[PDB]
Amino acid sequence: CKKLTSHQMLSSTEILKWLREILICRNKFLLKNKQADRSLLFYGVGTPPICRQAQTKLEVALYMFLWNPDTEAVLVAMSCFRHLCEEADIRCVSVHNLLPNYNTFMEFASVSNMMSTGRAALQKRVMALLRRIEHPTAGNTEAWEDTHAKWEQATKLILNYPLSDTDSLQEWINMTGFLCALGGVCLQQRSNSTPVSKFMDRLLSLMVCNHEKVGLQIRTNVKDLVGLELSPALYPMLFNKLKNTISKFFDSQGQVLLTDTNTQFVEQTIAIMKNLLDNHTEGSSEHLGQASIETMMLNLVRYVRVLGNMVHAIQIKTKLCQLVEVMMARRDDLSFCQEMKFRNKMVEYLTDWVMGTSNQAADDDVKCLTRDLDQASMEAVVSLLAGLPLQPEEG
Repeated sequence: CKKLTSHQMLSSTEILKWLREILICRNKFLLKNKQADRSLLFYGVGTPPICRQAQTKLEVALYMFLWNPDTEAVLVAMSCFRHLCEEADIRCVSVHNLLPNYNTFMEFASVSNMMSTGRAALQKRVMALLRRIEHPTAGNTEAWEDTHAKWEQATKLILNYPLSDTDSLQEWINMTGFLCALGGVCLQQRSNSTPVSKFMDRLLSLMVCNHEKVGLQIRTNVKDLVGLELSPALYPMLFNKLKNTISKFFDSQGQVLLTDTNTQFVEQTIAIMKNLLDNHTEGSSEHLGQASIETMMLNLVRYVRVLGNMVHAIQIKTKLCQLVEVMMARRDDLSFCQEMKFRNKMVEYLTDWVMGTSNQAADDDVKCLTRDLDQASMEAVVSLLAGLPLQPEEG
């Protein structure tokens, strides 16, 4: 396990296969002993017992394997998960008393049996299974932080160095999704026990990365991972961080600090929020209804006010209108302290958006973009006003 986590196994596929064989033989001998003598039990089942530490190294290395940028290793790791579940069952009546997340490991076997049409589908299935991992066992906690350390170190290498690293970029993209989907266990443990906070803090810096080495691909991958891959339990932290990130663009009087980086962050945040709300994650409702999207949406609207009339500004306004419609479609999922004033505010702010340059434009492209923006704004306004009583602010 130390050799494998060291990540110098040039023949890691065969090593994993033989490790599967060794685990199978270990479980077979354990079953033979248990049939011979029920109680092994006092040598690893209750310095801590050496068998417990060995199993911890086993699960840490197995969690590393799912992140390995290869393709055949995922099946090896899932078979090893199935064998670990089998040996946990043999040693034992609830099997969750030893491995609380045994359901996810059992689902790993069904995931492994089904044919994968490339690494991308297998990678997505691994992210989904990690999202399904609820109980924060010690193996996940050790593996997640250790994998994060490798991810953090490889993060600097791509950026700091000013090619052949396409494989490294793919591995880092896999690491991002791995940490996003498996990050829920660490945060849940920290709630009843932070490095989890620094994960998004580095992530927050990611969307505005401008590096000479294919920064556009990095931004696209980061946005896609943050949107689709992120676990539901990490939602409140994402909302809290994004609110304060957006709140730094306005002065004390409320003057917007208009900057290219600020606009890029705003348009990344809009795209990511649209992707997040559009996707119906399993159990996301019970977690999205804790933080509020009120202040951040309001600030984004205030910033988009001064976006101007350029093509980029029109596209940003259309995307924001689509986001407003999508968010309004899920009022039940979200929790609002004061929905009435919120909806009135956006209705009053969006009323100005419609019919902006429907006559003063001199080009069809300007006219087409204006018509698209007007249609999107009208759709958003119609969505807002369904059931919206009118109550003007203090007059």
